[PDB]
Amino acid sequence: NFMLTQPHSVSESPGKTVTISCTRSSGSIASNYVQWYQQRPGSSPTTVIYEDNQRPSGVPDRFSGSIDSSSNSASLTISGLKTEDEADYYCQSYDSSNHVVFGGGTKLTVL
Repeated sequence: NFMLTQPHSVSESPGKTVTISCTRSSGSIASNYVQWYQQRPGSSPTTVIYEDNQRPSGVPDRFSGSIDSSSNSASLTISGLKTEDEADYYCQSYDSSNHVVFGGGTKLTVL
């Protein structure tokens, strides 16, 4: 069984840039696909990026999916932060051998 270590909780001022990092206890990221999810009370989970590339037209591209050839962890940049980005973050990963996992539970608060 693998794990997903990511920032516990953090808050940023509206208008700043936020970057989320998701690491697998396996050290495999630039090797496997990563996904970003958002969830908050009064709503339902909405995949904002898939294949750590896929950018839906619906959700603002304000999210950035990227990886390092290091293979240490996966790193996104989110530009244009606002009360809109306010919410919790969750990320899922999967290799070639299926086995889908979910984690990266972080509480983002926009001051």
